[PDB]
Amino acid sequence: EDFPRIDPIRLLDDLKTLRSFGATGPGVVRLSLSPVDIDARRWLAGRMTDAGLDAAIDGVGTVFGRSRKPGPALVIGSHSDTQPTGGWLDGALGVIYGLEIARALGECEATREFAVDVASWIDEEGTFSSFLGSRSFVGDAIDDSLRSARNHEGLLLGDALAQAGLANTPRVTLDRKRQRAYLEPHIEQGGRLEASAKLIGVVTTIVGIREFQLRFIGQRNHAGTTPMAIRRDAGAALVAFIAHIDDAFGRLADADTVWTVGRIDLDPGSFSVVPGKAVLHLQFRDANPNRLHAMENALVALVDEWNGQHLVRAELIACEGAEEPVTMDAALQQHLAQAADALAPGQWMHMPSGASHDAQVIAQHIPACMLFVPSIIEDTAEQHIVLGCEVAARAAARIAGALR
Amino acid sequence: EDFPRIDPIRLLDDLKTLRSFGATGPGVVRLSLSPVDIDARRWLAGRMTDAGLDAAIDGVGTVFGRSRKPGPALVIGSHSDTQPTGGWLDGALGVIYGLEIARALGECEATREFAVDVASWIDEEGTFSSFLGSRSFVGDAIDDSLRSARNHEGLLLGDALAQAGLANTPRVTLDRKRQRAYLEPHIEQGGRLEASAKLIGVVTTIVGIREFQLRFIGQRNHAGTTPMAIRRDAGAALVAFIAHIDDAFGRLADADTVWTVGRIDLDPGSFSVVPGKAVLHLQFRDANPNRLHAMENALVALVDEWNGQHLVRAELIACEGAEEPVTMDAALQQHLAQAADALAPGQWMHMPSGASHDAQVIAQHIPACMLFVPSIIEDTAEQHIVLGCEVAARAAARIAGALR
Ligand SMILES: [Zn+2]
Ligand SMILES: [Zn+2]
Repeated sequence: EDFPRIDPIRLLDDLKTLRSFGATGPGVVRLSLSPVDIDARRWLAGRMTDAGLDAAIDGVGTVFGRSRKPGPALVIGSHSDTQPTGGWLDGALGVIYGLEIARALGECEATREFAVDVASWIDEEGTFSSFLGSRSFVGDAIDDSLRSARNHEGLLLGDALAQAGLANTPRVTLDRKRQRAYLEPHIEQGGRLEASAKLIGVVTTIVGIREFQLRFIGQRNHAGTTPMAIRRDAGAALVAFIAHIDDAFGRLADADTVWTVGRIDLDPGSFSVVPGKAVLHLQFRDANPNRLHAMENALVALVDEWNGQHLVRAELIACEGAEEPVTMDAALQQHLAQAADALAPGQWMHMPSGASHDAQVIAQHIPACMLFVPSIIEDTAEQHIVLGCEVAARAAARIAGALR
Repeated sequence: EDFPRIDPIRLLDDLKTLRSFGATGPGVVRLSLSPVDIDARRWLAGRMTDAGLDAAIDGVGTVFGRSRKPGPALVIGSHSDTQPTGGWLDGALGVIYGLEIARALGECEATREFAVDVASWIDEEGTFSSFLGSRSFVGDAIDDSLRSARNHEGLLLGDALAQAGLANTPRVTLDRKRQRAYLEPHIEQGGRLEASAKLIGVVTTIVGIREFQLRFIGQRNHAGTTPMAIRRDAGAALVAFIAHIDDAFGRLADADTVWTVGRIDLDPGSFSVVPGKAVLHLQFRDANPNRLHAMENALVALVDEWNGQHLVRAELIACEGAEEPVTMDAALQQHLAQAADALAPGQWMHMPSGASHDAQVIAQHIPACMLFVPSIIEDTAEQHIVLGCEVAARAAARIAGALR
């Protein structure tokens, strides 16, 4: 069995060239449809063309390089837009991996026939509308976004596209008869891969998410003259309630469950005033839908129990944008695991993705999978960038070969 | 024994006339040395003159009406400036009580000889410099304040006094050979008097105060990708620490001890970021100096214990302006208690003052005492305003009569 061979110098050169579009100190500033982002997309489309793909920036700003080869296709990609404080490998890694994998599989006689498409989905980070590109590709609803989405400066997405020259450009869309699998390589800086000192992660599931505000309504009072016994301190209620959350969630959790109080506000927030109101922001995530729902039910029950006992009233508010867990395709995961075991024996693991990605959108329509490399100024050692691409290329060869 | 008789109509008329200077909806806006405050001070000085006192607005804006009678003097007063959100009786009550008591003792043949002075100390509320008037009166340091104190608009106190016409006016100062006692009537809205459904409080001690910031230094992390086990969540440390405070302070407290977390801030305060830093503001008050110091020592010890165990570091910062408890004169308290028992039998109690007052400054130089009436839009029933003045006038007669 002959396997393809990536060119590690070519891979790193392209990653560093993409970094130069928007490089700002230790990171990259490249917001969707900004002039520097469009510049990077034109460069990327040229590189896809150089590789022999049919490439263009589409009507929403996605860069898509379609194979010219017949038969079933594997799509490899990620995003190349950033947040205001982006790093040089978030998103860029999987886009350039996809390009190099397309090149390497085309250069190996045994894999030369395999169709590989490469994608940079526009606006994964949501400068205008989160996952605009992957939503557009799979045919999810985008009409509201195209009509009324704005960025931080209030610039309409529709106006941004016209300014980028994309106003009358067709959008690339999924062809379910042709495109049969999706692979998204991505960094992980969060820590699980790093904390395990492993080099390769095979993603099992992209976690679901819940967000809530929890409000506490008590009574303002003078902090000096009001005896402790008659107080209705909303901030004291809030702090006590967090311990109830930790207890109930700890009973339901496994080692991967996460939950976070990201914000606490006391009103009025003065030394000499017992707070009459208080609010916390709560997020939690888990890969297991039963557990995620049981955590929500436990939180609802905690609020009802609290309100049956205490003078400070508790009020739970669901935030828009809850997400369910999204599993990665089991057979694709196993191709990734076989490649990881072949090329990184003893240095790979299965793990959930604690963050959201375009793959969570695409996976609901075609088989999808993700491959993680660790990140430690976001960064990854060059030899680990190379190893990640070697594993991804080997798996891609096997995945694409299996489609026939 | 003949006792003086206040005129309750005259008392209420003066309280309502003073309210008209700055009346704003349900309250009063009358900041020290503002045009409306100066207007009220000119009116007040005229009323003192009408009563037969030697009255003037002094070099710092205090209104002082000095008795023309020989021998030892009782000073009765409070403040007539407000905070931006003031009520019509905070401060005003004791100023107008003092005026009416001076009038009533002068109208009774048995008390006609007794010297009674009446005061409105400037800027108890600290629009420029807290307790400026009572500090100036007792000869505490005010030179720094006169030179560099500013209000919210940055207007210098020295400039404000010149604009009020007070630039070359002598300051009234304490004469310890002549002025032998101070009585400050005041409302209490905080609740102890109200919660007990009593009508008269005899103040034992003005509580001491401590304020601290407590900072927690952990590590920022992505709230989705960072496993719970490796977190250094500064907000979780903060919340856990509050429970330690409550436990340690509860062991030291009696029913009157107070402590309050008035503010909590998590950094950065986002749903998806484990907070890397967190800060709370803590205040506590007590009438017992040993307990107040033991609470401070317990807090220091809690920080040291925390730092010997946890990954998130704790850092305690003392705030300027700590205050010690200040006892009210025991013999004056007993005159107040005798009058309260005579005129409000079964409806009075001893109690600390949980708030600061000019009396805490004056008490360090001459015998001082305070008398509280309840407050429920800050307000007090007219019959309870009248009863408070009847009790204060009877006590004043006995206090002044005892000085000879
Ligand atoms: Zn990404
Ligand atoms: Zn006051």
